[PDB]
Amino acid sequence: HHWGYGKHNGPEHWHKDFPIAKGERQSPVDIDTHTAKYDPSLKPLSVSYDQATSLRILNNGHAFNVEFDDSQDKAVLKGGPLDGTYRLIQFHFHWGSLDGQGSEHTVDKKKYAAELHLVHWNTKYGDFGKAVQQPDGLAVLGIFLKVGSAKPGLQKVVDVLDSIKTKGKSADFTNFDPRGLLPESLDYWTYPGSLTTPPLLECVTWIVLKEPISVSSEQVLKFRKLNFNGEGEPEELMVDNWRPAQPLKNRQIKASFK
Ligand SMILES: NS(=O)(=O)c1ccc(NC(=O)N2CC(=O)N3CCc4ccccc4[C@@H]3C2)cc1
Ligand SMILES: [Zn+2]
Repeated sequence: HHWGYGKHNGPEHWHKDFPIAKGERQSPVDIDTHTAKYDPSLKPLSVSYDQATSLRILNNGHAFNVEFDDSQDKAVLKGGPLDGTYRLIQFHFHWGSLDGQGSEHTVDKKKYAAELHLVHWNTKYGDFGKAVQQPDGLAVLGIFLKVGSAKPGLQKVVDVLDSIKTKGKSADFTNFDPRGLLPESLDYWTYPGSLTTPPLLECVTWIVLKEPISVSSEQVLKFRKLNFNGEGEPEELMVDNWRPAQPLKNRQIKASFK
């Protein structure tokens, strides 16, 4: 009886196995744009993905992950609110059953159709597993998706999804350039939070871009053909794999922009 996104094992149940679910710095949150304050001290944000080396794409039963070779300093996030260098390890998405829902963060209570999470770990902790035990261990770059024009740089991901339909399937996925998933502007909001899935560790500096990317209805419809189940098990479509907004508690959301 494992955690998931069903009626019986969804986000409102997670606190029984993961009591930190009711903690002081849980994610995602609603971003109240009028209450976020411009912080002129944030340093410029630096996304350096030219040398990123993708390895594989995996259906883990909760989302699909594009994983990167993080054995050297190639693809790094620095600057913004961050002290030091954070290395890209994987990206994944959260999405809805309908275009009106799917994002984890919300903006003035608006839900986007999906949200991209580019996950990075702080190199001062040596490995990912050590980093997630630290309050500044991870930096996750979050990018909203809206439905409209296709995102050409997403299509290579869309086209491999038929080969990883069910939980536990993986496929080779080399030479994918995650710069093709970024919007034009790097304006962002930032706050201290958590993983949005169990174990819900409070180790993340969240950096949420203000500008959504546009993807086509056909691209997101292909996300919604994935399965939560394993092969040979009753089919359950992988949709609504998002945690709703959590209490902000004693936190301030900072804006990089006026
Ligand atoms: N929704 S979110 O952005 O808040 C979020 C939620 C969970 C994770 N975890 C992650 O990307 N994992 C978990 C992990 O232990 N390893 C173990 C080490 C290892 C090694 C290679 C590739 C991936 C991994 C994964 C990475 C991160 C972010
Ligand atoms: Zn995520």
